[PDB]
Amino acid sequence: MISLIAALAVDRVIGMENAMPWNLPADLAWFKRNTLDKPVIMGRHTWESIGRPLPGRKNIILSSQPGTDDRVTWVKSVDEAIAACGDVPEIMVIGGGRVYEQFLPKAQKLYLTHIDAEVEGDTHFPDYEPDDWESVFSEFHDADAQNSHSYCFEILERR
Amino acid sequence: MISLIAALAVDRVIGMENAMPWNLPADLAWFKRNTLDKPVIMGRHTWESIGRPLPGRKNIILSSQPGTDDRVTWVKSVDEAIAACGDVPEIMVIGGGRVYEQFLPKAQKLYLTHIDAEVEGDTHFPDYEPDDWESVFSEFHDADAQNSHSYCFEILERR
Ligand SMILES: Nc1nc(=O)c2c([nH]1)NC[C@H](CCc1ccc(C(=O)N[C@@H](CCC(=O)O)C(=O)O)cc1)C2
Ligand SMILES: [Ca+2]
Ligand SMILES: [Cl-]
Ligand SMILES: [Cl-]
Repeated sequence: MISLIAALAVDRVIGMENAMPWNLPADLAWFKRNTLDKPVIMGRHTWESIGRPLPGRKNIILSSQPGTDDRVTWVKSVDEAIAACGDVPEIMVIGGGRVYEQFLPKAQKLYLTHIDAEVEGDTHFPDYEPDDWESVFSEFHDADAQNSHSYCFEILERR
Repeated sequence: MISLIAALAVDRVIGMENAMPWNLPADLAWFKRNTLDKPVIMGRHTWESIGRPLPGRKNIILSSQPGTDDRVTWVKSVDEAIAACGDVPEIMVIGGGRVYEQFLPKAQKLYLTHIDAEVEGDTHFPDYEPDDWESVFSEFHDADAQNSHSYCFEILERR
């Protein structure tokens, strides 16, 4: 099945012109825990942002342009991206906006990090219908010595 | 000689306990490049913020309470902290607020990172009369895909 994993600020802001104004090592630890050993599909902008390939995961870049790196798999279509994952139980889609939009309809589960930050965004997470999803796990945390803002983990399953 | 290194948001606000709302990896690289191979002195909250001994540096913690960990040197007073550094060219003071206050009088250099972020905070870096200090280096950088805000590195020398 396919899942989407994303961090959302208030109003579902997922991206800014520049780097997000928060420091959440615990959020990154949750993203790792939930994507390790799984294939991850991402757009080119998200890739360039990352820096390098995510260790221990098969990195798949969905883009219309030519691949610039031989350490990862470049695909031109959603179907292409999926086939490239092969036979696995779960496929994680990691953004950004456009990629999330394109895969939401096929998605069965959402792993979200709601962050308490009010920011002006460039891109937002597609709108999802709360009536259509079931919250199966939620966990609130306040900001602390290593995390700049308060955040909440949530996992939802399609009804 | 003694130097203090700090990251200041608008109005000289500095962290108190929770991590600051920004993400500036270029600033941590500057931090590292300037403290490596030198003794660093810090207070107890800074120490929780960091979360482990900084590698390649002699870690000195000034605090009135118990020395939890064995990997660093724990002192109860300024003089005690200084002594622990031994005979070296530069001692780096890394905060927090009170620690900065205690060492400023003795400081000969300041390494500051001015960040273009409006943050509500209780603490402020000690007021330094810019006239007793000579600004010897200043370099501005805009925010980008990896750094959430604009920042400006600056070195001041006490005259
Ligand atoms: N320039 C500057 N920026 C800051 O944010 C601070 C200061 N100074 N001085 C005080 C305090 C320091 C907090 C602080 C210091 C180091 C690391 C750290 O992880 N240091 C590594 C760098 C690792 C890296 O580049 O990720 C290091 O080895 O210095 C984190 C927090 C905060
Ligand atoms: Ca439930
Ligand atoms: Cl993208
Ligand atoms: Cl402190």
